[PDB]
Amino acid sequence: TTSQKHRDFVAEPMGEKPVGSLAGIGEVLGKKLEERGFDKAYVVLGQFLVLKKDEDLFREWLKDTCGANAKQSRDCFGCLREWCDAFL
Amino acid sequence: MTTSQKHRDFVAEPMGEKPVGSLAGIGEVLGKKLEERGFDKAYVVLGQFLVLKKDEDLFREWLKDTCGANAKQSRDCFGCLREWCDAFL
Repeated sequence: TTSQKHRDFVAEPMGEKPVGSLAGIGEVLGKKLEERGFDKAYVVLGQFLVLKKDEDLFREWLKDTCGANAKQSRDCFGCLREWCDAFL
Repeated sequence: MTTSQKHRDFVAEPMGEKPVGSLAGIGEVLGKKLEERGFDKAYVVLGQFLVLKKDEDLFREWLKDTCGANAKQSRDCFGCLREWCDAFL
């Protein structure tokens, strides 16, 4: 199942949307991603793509980088995978 | 239009699973070196461009360091990714 945040994100190009528009990325995670340079959603897309869309490696990277739990990293991965299927 | 037809073909549509050699500036020699470093599809090089926040200097130096691109090759690749993003990202 999906959140509305997910559906909103996968429905359109992300442009300069902030990192907090990604499903799973709330205020606390977003702050920590911004602190480490990932201020916009497309920067996280960048990492997803450098990692060749690998679910295990991306979700681990997200845990290591901002402390995302399993649900948060699942939600974020799925929203980027579905965005890519639609637009990349 | 002063871009390559190759640039124009890349920026005209989503890149999907296109190989790295579809990118402007990336001929067979650079493409092989990128592939050997794991950058086998154009979207992986897109990924690096985005992780570098689309910064021209950082991206072009990364390309130089990674596959030996000269100035013209790295400018062409950068420009093709920048215009693709403006169209589709």
